Amino acid sequence: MASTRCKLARYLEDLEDVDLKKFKMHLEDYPPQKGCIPLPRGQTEKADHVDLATLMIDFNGEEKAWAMAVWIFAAINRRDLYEKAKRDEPKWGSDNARVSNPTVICQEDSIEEEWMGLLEYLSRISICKMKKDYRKKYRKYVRSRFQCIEESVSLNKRYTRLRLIKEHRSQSPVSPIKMELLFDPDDEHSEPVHTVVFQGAAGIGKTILARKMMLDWASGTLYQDRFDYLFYIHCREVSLVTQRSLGDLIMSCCPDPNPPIHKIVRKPSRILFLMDGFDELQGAFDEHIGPLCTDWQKAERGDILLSSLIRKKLLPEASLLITTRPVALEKLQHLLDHPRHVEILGFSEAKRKEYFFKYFSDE
Amino acid sequence: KKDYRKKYRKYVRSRFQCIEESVSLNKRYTRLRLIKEHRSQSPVSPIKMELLFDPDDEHSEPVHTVVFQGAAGIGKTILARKMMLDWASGTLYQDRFDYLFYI
Amino acid sequence: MASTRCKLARYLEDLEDVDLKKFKMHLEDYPPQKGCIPLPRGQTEKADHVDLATLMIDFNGEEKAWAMAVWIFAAINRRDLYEKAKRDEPKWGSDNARVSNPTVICQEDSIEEEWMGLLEYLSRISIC
Amino acid sequence: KKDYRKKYRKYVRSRFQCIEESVSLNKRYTRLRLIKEHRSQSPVSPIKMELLFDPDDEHSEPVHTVVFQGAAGIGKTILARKMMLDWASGTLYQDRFDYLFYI
Ligand SMILES: CC(C)(O)c1coc(S(=O)(=O)NC(=O)Nc2c3c(cc4c2CCC4)CCC3)c1
Ligand SMILES: CC(C)(O)c1coc(S(=O)(=O)NC(=O)Nc2c3c(cc4c2CCC4)CCC3)c1
Ligand SMILES: CC(C)(O)c1coc(S(=O)(=O)NC(=O)Nc2c3c(cc4c2CCC4)CCC3)c1
Ligand SMILES: Nc1ncnc2c1ncn2[C@@H]1O[C@H](COP(=O)(O)OP(=O)(O)O)[C@@H](O)[C@H]1O
Ligand SMILES: Nc1ncnc2c1ncn2[C@@H]1O[C@H](COP(=O)(O)OP(=O)(O)O)[C@@H](O)[C@H]1O
Ligand SMILES: Nc1ncnc2c1ncn2[C@@H]1O[C@H](COP(=O)(O)OP(=O)(O)O)[C@@H](O)[C@H]1O
Repeated sequence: MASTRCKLARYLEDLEDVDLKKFKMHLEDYPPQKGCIPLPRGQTEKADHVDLATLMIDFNGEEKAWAMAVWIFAAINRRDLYEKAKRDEPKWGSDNARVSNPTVICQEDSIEEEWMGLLEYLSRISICKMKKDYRKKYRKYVRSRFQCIEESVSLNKRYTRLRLIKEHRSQSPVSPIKMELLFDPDDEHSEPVHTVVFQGAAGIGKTILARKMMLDWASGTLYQDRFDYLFYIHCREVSLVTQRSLGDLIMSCCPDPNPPIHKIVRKPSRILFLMDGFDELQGAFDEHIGPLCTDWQKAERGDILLSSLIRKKLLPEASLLITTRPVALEKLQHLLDHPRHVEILGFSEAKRKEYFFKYFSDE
Repeated sequence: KKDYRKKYRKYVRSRFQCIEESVSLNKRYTRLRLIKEHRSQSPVSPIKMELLFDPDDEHSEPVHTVVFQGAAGIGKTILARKMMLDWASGTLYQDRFDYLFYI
Repeated sequence: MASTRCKLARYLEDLEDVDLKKFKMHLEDYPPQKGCIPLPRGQTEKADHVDLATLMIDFNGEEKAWAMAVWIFAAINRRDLYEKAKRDEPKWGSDNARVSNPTVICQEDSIEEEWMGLLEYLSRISIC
Repeated sequence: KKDYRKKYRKYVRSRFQCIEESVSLNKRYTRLRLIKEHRSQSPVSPIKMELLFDPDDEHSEPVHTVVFQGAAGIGKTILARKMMLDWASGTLYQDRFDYLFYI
């Protein structure tokens, strides 16, 4: 009963020659954002099976070495060894002494996929690092501000897959791109594109759509999970001469007593601002106002802050979504280039009845 | 996986015993006859418990429907309770199959 | 000037151990220039200086093996080795190899047939 | 494996001592003579403790039966208690063998 190094050596002894060569490449070339360290080519190539297991533990420690072995097994299509290592990770845990009262924890619950997953995050120091603290909080917070009055108590039940004919380039493919990859361009085309705009008549529901679009992705919900953050901002509160910074604008969404904005200032183009209603903007607004803004934290004028944000000169990679009234387009269209115009339409004949299916309680 | 398993198993297991005659069931097993209709247009293959759902070589991998024909009072109601009781502890039954639903 | 392998082996000896590790990594990761095939990781790491020079010649040929070394020396920043490789251009004759049955990439390959006898008669005049 | 081991060992160990003459047994060992009948149709191989069950080169790997012949009062009853007491602590005895059953 020694295992670990010996358990790993046993799987490695099951690799065919071709499999071993590839397993070793992967070790030597291990992808660099796991909290894992690749292994040197000399020692790796030279190592027999038991020595390779020892080398993996010496370089990365037990738990990471095991994770690396599992990933590589999948990668070289040895799914047998992938499933065997996955089922025999806390399998020596069953053959472990109770030691009477648990000094910290019994540790019996490690086979559970959620618990194994927790252990995988736990010792990551990179996946564990602060990723977890940044995620769950933001998600649940953005989620609980749109329900539970004691009519706005159910929203997804009131969905409809509202029409989304996205303006084909104004000088035939369908590509409705309603939710999945709506921001994404066609083949290449424009990878760093960030601006999308929705055109709909007054009262269509473009204000409703943003609340729904938030509510969808505010649980992951197979939405753009490859995108990290979304920022809802309706311009009812936003006004002129406010002289408030983006952080003040940001903290408006979630008033954190300890604003982590220094960590929100991370990975541009990984964060999306959902601006809502240009019509809501009340007051004068020069689309080409003289003074220019580039400072993120400076207390700047409300329209000026938007001016930089709309021009994206501040936060050059930040994505933007702007529900706009068609009549007010010429102001922003002259202001900003390459806008992903999206025409949104109301319910059809049958859909109108289907709305009453959502609404009414009796035939 | 652990939370999905142990619970379902013990639950499906404790609804068929411990009155204070239905207190022992596996003791009342018998390996009841199981001649599975050969295709209606010789191999034995009783397939009583192991791979009873499984076809022959390939044949039909995604097959899902099996039906038992027996006279009224044979014990087909009893068999399901036994077949549940068998696999409700793994018991070297189709452990390569995850869940069973008695109705 | 009979063997380029020996000259390549001497240059491998000149390489520092860190430079040799970089040289092995570069040989394994060699880019596709002049139809040159990169050495497999296991062979490069296990081979000593003499063996690696032989393996470089066996993999592509003496001329390509020397050319790969000159590029690798520049890549590993071994300027003295890179200058020496540019300074010395060995003759492409060949070193001693235990290829009694000749082998070529084509399926037909080569044999110990009449070709050998003809080559021997052509190169062997006085001894016999 | 751990739950099966320690328990069995200490248990088989504490039933042969500590009265308040049978209080020391290994001290009363002696390496008693063990001439194992050569096949009844010269090698020494006393095989007193190590590989006493083990055959010669191959010969009979799955052999299981060994029998001790001794006069009445020799100590064959004592030997089993000692042989248990030896291996009941591993004691570089047949640790490649898992369990022993005294009866
Ligand atoms: C094409 C053009 C210029 O006429 C146009 C495009 O969008 C607008 S708008 O003014 O901003 N939005 C609306 O008018 N919405 C609306 C409509 C009707 C009735 C009602 C509403 C709102 C509640 C009642 C009839 C059709 C449009 C105008
Ligand atoms: C072949 C055909 C059509 O006759 C047939 C096939 O299955 C049935 S059935 O009606 O549904 N089941 C029974 O009849 N079971 C039964 C039988 C006997 C006695 C008793 C019972 C139940 C308790 C007493 C004698 C043989 C059958 C009919
Ligand atoms: C060879 C044959 C047939 O005579 C034989 C082989 O073993 C036995 S036996 O009967 O079962 N065992 C004994 O007799 N033990 C014994 C002996 C002596 C004295 C005493 C004892 C027991 C205490 C006193 C003298 C020699 C033997 C008989
Ligand atoms: N998808 C939808 N399902 C049901 N009702 C909707 C939907 N979209 C909009 N509405 C209706 O529109 C009203 C709000 O419209 P709003 O979002 O303000 O349109 P706009 O933003 O174009 O003015 C709500 O009363 C709601 O009943
Ligand atoms: N394998 C069996 N062993 C003992 N008794 C059985 C067995 N199968 C059925 N029985 C008897 O049959 C009765 C229930 O039969 P049931 O399952 O209702 O048959 P069916 O479902 O064909 O009507 C029970 O009283 C039981 O005693
Ligand atoms: N190895 C030994 N050392 C000391 N005394 C022994 C030994 N073997 C047997 N005896 C003595 O023999 C007696 C028990 O003999 P027993 O094992 O019953 O022989 P058998 O089993 O042949 O009848 C004890 O009183 C003990 O003193």
